[PDB]
Amino acid sequence: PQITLWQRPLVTIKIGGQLKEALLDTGADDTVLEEMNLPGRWKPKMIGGIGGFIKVRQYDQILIEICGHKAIGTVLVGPTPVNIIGRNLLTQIGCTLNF
Amino acid sequence: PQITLWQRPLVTIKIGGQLKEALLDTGADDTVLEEMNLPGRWKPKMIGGIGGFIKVRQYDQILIEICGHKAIGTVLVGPTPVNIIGRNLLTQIGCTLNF
Ligand SMILES: COC(=O)N[C@H](C(=O)NCCC[C@@H]1CNCCO1)C(c1ccccc1)c1ccccc1
Ligand SMILES: [Cl-]
Ligand SMILES: [Cl-]
Ligand SMILES: [Cl-]
Repeated sequence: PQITLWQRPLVTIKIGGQLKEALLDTGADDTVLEEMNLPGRWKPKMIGGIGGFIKVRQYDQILIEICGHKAIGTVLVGPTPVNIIGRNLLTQIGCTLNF
Repeated sequence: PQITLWQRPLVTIKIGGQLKEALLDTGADDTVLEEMNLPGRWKPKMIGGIGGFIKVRQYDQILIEICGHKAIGTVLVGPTPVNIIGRNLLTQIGCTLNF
């Protein structure tokens, strides 16, 4: 699809048996989701943006479905104010910026 | 042009006659640049990021060129980790997300 930027680019995602709303974010290196349970081992990480840093749990090889496209990658879980789909998963669905 | 997301979508911008590097960020409602001098009056604005909120200076009707595309709009100045081109200016240059 072609997603305009007149509004925030929010999409429905499917992850760990849950349906969540998330923002397609080209400015984010990583995918960051609000607190939720995920399977497997995890490692702590600090991620920073505007306002400073937050502590998150890093889960690897997580299956996530975005607009019918199945993608696998690292998902960060923590106290983010908005669910973000970062470049690590956008590349997997073939997402590009065009102008 | 078409920009893939395997690397950060950093582009050259021109503002106040000077070249700077900025990130095309579909996850940002607004354009936020590192400390610099801009003409005229400014208004206060609070913007929220992954780590919390920051105070910035809002300047309106500012000429800014992005990849050679001329835009005139709102530019925020403050303590950002990187210069960010947000949706307010991405819409002016006809930028969309595609997959
Ligand atoms: C070590 O890598 C980083 O620290 N990466 C930062 C990152 O990906 N942060 C995740 C949230 C970004 C989202 C972006 N959209 C709004 C919600 O916040 C990243 C950064 C890039 C270039 C230079 C320094 C920083 C960035 C980018 C934008 C704003 C703030 C920070
Ligand atoms: Cl990944
Ligand atoms: Cl590709
Ligand atoms: Cl604007």
